[PDB]
Amino acid sequence: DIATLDVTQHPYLPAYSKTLFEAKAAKKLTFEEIAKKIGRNEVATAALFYGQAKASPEDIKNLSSVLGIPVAVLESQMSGFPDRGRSVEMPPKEPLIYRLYEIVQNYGYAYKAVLNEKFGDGIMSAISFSTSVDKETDKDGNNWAVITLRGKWLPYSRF
Amino acid sequence: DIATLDVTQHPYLPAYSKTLFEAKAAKKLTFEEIAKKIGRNEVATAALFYGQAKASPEDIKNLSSVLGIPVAVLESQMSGFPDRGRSVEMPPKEPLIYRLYEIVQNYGYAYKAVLNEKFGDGIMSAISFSTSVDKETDKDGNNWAVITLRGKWLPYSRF
Amino acid sequence: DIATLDVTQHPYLPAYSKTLFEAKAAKKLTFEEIAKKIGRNEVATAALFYGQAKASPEDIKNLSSVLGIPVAVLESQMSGFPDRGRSVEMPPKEPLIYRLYEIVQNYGYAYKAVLNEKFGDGIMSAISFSTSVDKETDKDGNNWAVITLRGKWLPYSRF
Amino acid sequence: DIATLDVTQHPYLPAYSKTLFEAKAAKKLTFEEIAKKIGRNEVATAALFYGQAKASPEDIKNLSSVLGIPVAVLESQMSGFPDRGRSVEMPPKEPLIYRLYEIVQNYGYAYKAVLNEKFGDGIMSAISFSTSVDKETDKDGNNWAVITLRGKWLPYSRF
Amino acid sequence: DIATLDVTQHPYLPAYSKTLFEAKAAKKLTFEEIAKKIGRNEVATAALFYGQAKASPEDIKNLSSVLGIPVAVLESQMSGFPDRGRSVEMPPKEPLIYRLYEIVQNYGYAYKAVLNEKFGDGIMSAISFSTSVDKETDKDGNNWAVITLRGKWLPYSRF
Amino acid sequence: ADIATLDVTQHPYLPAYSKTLFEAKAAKKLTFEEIAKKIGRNEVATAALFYGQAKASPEDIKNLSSVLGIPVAVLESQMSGFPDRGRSVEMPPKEPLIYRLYEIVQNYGYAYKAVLNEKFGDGIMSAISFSTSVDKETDKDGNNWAVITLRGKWLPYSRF
Amino acid sequence: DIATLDVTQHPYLPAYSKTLFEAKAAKKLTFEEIAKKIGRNEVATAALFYGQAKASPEDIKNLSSVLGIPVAVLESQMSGFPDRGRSVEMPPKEPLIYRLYEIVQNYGYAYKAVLNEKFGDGIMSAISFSTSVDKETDKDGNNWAVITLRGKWLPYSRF
Amino acid sequence: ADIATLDVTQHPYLPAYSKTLFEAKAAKKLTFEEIAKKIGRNEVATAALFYGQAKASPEDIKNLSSVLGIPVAVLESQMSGFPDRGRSVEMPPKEPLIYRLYEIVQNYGYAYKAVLNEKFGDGIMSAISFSTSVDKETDKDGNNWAVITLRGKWLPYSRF
Amino acid sequence: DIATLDVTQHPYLPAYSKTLFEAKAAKKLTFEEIAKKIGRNEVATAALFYGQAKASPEDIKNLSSVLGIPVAVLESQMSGFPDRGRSVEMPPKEPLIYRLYEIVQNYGYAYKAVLNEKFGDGIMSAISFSTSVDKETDKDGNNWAVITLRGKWLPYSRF
Amino acid sequence: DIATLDVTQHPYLPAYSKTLFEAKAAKKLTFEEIAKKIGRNEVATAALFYGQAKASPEDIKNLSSVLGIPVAVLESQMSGFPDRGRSVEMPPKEPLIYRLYEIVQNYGYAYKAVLNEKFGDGIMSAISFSTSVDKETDKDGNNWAVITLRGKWLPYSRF
Repeated sequence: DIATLDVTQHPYLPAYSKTLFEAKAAKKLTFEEIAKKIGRNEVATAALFYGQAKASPEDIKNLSSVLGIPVAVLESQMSGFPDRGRSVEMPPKEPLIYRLYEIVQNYGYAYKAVLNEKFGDGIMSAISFSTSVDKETDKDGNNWAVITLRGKWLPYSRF
Repeated sequence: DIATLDVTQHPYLPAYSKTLFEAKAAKKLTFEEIAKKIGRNEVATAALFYGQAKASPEDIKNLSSVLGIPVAVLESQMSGFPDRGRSVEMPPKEPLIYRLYEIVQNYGYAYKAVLNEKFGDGIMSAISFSTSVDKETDKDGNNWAVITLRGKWLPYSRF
Repeated sequence: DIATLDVTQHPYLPAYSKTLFEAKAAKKLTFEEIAKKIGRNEVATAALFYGQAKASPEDIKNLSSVLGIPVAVLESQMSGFPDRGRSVEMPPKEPLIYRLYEIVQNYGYAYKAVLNEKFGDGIMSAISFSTSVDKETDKDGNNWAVITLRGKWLPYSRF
Repeated sequence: DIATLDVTQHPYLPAYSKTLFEAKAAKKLTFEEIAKKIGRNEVATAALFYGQAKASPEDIKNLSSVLGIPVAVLESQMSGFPDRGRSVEMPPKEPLIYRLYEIVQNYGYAYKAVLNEKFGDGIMSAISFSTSVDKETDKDGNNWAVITLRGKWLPYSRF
Repeated sequence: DIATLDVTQHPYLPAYSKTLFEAKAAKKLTFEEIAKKIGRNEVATAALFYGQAKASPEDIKNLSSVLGIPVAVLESQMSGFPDRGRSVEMPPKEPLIYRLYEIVQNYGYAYKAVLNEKFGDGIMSAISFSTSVDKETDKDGNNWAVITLRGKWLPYSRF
Repeated sequence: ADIATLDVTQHPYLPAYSKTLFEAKAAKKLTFEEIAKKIGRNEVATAALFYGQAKASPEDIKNLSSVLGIPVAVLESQMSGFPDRGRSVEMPPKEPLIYRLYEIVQNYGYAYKAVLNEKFGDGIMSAISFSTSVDKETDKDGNNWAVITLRGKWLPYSRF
Repeated sequence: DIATLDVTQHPYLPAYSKTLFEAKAAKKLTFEEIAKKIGRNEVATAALFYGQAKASPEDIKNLSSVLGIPVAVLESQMSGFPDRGRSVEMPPKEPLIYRLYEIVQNYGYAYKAVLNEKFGDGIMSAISFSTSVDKETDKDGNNWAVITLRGKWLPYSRF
Repeated sequence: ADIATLDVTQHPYLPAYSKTLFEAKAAKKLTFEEIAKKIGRNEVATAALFYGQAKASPEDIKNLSSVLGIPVAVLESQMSGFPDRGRSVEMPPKEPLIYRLYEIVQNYGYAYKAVLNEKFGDGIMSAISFSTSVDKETDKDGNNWAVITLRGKWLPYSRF
Repeated sequence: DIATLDVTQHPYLPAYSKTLFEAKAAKKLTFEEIAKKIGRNEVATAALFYGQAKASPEDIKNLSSVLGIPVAVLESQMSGFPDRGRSVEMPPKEPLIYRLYEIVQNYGYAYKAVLNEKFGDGIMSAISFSTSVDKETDKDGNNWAVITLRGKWLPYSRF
Repeated sequence: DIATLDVTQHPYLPAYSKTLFEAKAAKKLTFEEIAKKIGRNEVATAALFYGQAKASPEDIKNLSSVLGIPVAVLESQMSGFPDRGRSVEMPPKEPLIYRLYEIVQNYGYAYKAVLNEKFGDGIMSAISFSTSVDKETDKDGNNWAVITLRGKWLPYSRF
């Protein structure tokens, strides 16, 4: 049971999102398999499919191969640079993504306070950054999602 | 350099937020020490101070002792249940917090797709949930903040 | 008189909402009947028609046969995972749905207080959850609608 | 462990909300107890404390005696007619109340379709209406909250 | 000079609004004439054309006859239940409609206060309701529009 | 017995005189019917004035002082100047009764426009050169209905 | 350099806007020449092109003649009544238009106070109204744009 | 005799000096016409200043002190610095008179742009290098009309 | 690696935006080369491509020639006056642009104070205005982007 | 003529903004002077007064001295970390600040294009960043405001 895309309900994504997701659906591939094939993490590979990351030339050749899309089709639809941020309309209505938003809402200042006392005045980068999703089962049989955010600490300049 | 609160700029927190923070600032206490005193994680303790968590009866006694605030004051001001979600006006303006929001915006559907392929149709709980902040220094000497989200997977029911 | 869908006035539903509802109108089926044939409740069945639930493999088969739609059409249209939340533009403008919104608005803190006193600090899940609609005619011949919401109580973690 | 109010974080409730809850907190009363004394349902009683219902003359004498508030103070503050709808800032930020909102959002059209097929063109009233909260414990020791909405069906007129 | 519709500028109406309005234009009919033929009031009839009312089986027949649209086209386009509320983007931009909104704004609490003193705690229904438009010409020769709203008084239940 | 009141803790951004007028209304247990009869303005208009949405004439000020027991100099100062209408209802209206009127506008707006366009041409019904009232109707069955009448001057668009 | 319209960038204008503007572009006509031909001011004439005015039967004939569009085609597209207010998305993003909005913002209460002192309690009509644009060139040869607003004074009724 | 006044209970986020000026304006029964003539600015401009929407020159401060009877030292400390324009009107305007001006921008905006574009080219009419006035005409049928004139400097977009 | 446009994700640009970018993409041209060819600044050139500047008759000729587009296509698509301001939905969601908005957010009043103290009461024009982007490489080999805003000082008039 | 603050019109600044600005007005200090005393630029120094920067310990001693405020008052009011982003309500209403917002709107995608072609996929940092304001005079005697943004280029990571 694999993630698919229906652009009837999901506007403003790049044309290649449809192209990639349609080939993904035809071949019944998971993002884990595609990720492995392109040498990028699962989340980043899915982010790429939603228009939220940039395909290197190697990614383009690797996707063409595993998805069965001719390279020239990807080179022309996946050219230039990502125009990030249109995939999620805020505030999020999708329940799973809403919970992530809720976490920011209820822990924002808590995270800021802790980060500030650990690092000082600055931010955790969302650019010089990686993230991953893991699945875990505990001893009682409960399942847990573990999302890790790892971003570079950037102090505010002094000028 | 410790985290503090000025309610002139930060409205709609509980009255206890000012009472707790004023006392944190006057004792020059870090959230690390307060968290260790109360047996709760740093983020959670910070969250409590911003009105975003509930103090147990033991938390009240322990906060009273380390902050030098009489127990009867905390009991009255920290009674009832938290009314979460007013501390961050959306979209966030504060840069640090904004970066976390941007993460949800740019990765939301990537996260969903990966989580759906690993767990099926459902959510990661923001309720049955924990989070932590850690610091990593890499071999190159640069600092990284690592924020971990860990929430129970809930499938949608069939009914 | 049965419920139908006109996508001219109702955007951002999946393509399959159109496919399903046109077959429903063509056969003159009610949701009560469709529901008995898939093994899901009336409300859930209608939520699935509006893109707000996921069809199991058996749902797709049983829908295929009650609606007269080729199994392969529903398998490509109803693949992957729902992207819930787009079917109602908030605040709701349709009067009936608006009343449910108004109830949230006028009772939401009341519910919270009562739930908090009965269960503690937590939520009633909307994921591990079910709902029904029933009709009652009272002693005096007046009709009432009865919506039941049944959600799992989730306490906040201590961490 | 009872519900309390801190108007610092919860603006635009009537003055009597503060008077009622301060007495409630001082006497350590539950809404269950207060409701029993005034002969009203628990939810309706809590609604009344948030300025979302009107107290009859008997409700005022009874609230006055159970809460130990001089009856003439309540008479001056609880006069007139409620000005409902200000207690919940939309969309709701408090997580418990948000889930009720998300329900409306994900089930709105579903409820409308089922209700239309059972009653015709009209609404479930939110005025000629009652509601309740019950606790169920299923055979596996898991708690569920059950919220019942019961509103009069009103058909649209023909004119 | 009769009312027309151009969907180029008015989105989110049902497909049927175009069909009715095109036939209305083809036969140069006024809403007065159509209303008389279907036995409904002018305002109701116009609302119907904008997707804001339900056509009874008799209305569908009479509409077909007076507009020259085959009864089968109308039955298929006008099936199901109205999804009211999308015709006017709020706040209204069309000046005539804006003035109605300015009245609600400037008189809303006035109407409530006077309604409340006359009827008690409740609402005037917009469901169990009728409305008309009349033209008065005074003795100085000035024309006045008179809009009447007639709604059933509904008191809040005691529960 | 049961009269309209104002609690400014829940209702911000009204003129200071709204509080003053409404507190004297409450003390004296007056209805808007009675106050209207004293000042010579209709019930709805009177209530509107109290919510900051109308301008008291010099006679209004004297008559409100009299009927309300407020010294004239106090109304004179508090009710000087010109109303700044539009702040009493935060849009969209949250109060159910008021929301119902907004719902009417929402669901009948274009129907009204179409009917008024066919009877009067291109223009508007004025909300300025305008009156309104509330009546009660009890039908044969004993059911109670509220009847709100909107009476506004027809203004055609100019031609230039 | 004449004004033209590109509907790719400017949605929700009536279909006739395109029709008129395409002819305007084809014949290289200014709004001055068209205005002169129809016997209306330039601003009015442009307003009409943007769907914000109603053409009389003579306007239709004159437009037809000057633009080379058959009378019947224009009549079929320009009948009924204007549905004003959709051409400018608020707040305006186009800089020229934004400056007029800023004028309203920074002079609104000023204008109201001066109008109130001159005329009393009321409004300047935007309906019984006309407007023009003129060009002045001063001593140093700078151009100034003069916009004149002339609207009927309407006092609030006493009722 | 019926003069504009201000009640800050209902009108937030104006500078402290708005209340100072308007309270003195009310105490002396001054019109903006009279204040404006005393300070040598336009009536509109003078009202805009009272709403915190303009800057008083040092001469303005002296002349306001004198005509309003407020000590010069008070006005200097309150009226110091630079205006922070644009807080006086919550958008969209709910005040009806102000709303009509907003509806004019809405309904005429692209018309004004087209006509301006054809007369002047690619550019704006400034709202900074700008003046405005209010005048009253009375037509042959005794109807009154408000005439608002906006006069702004044309600025072409640069070529770079 | 050049900037391209995909209108699937970027609505409400003029028709010519697509025409110009498609040609830029097919010839693999940078904005620096196009800018050099038409004698305009790089930033100004890219702004023209997104519909935010006016092409002179020479620009239309030079663009047509360097891009390999029929001059008559550009003459007609690039007619009229720009309707600036639709290319960025506010608040910006694209991270790079968002940083510019955050700068305005965090330094706006600081800029205002410093500009006021150096020039008096007025604005920096965004109309008599130029801007540029430059790359700086420091001693440690870190790259910096330097954006210069150069606008005419316009004092407020005295009237 | 120096910049001052009136908190009556400017809410949500830290308490220290009032304290610093009032001292500034009492001493008739310009930001240029205060900046030179603390060893930061004018813009940074003004940002500090509006709550948008953090004072170092030397800044506090220097501010105290040039402004005449007891070091101890500044130490308690200026403790902790800035909570940036509240000083400007978006979109900006103040005309000067609005023009900067209008530049972001009209040049946002242009900057992004040119930045992308010069640096690749990334952002200009607003954290690792400085900015200045300069006054310039041209050949003709015209005054120009020059705002420089200098931010660190951050590429998106590959993960």
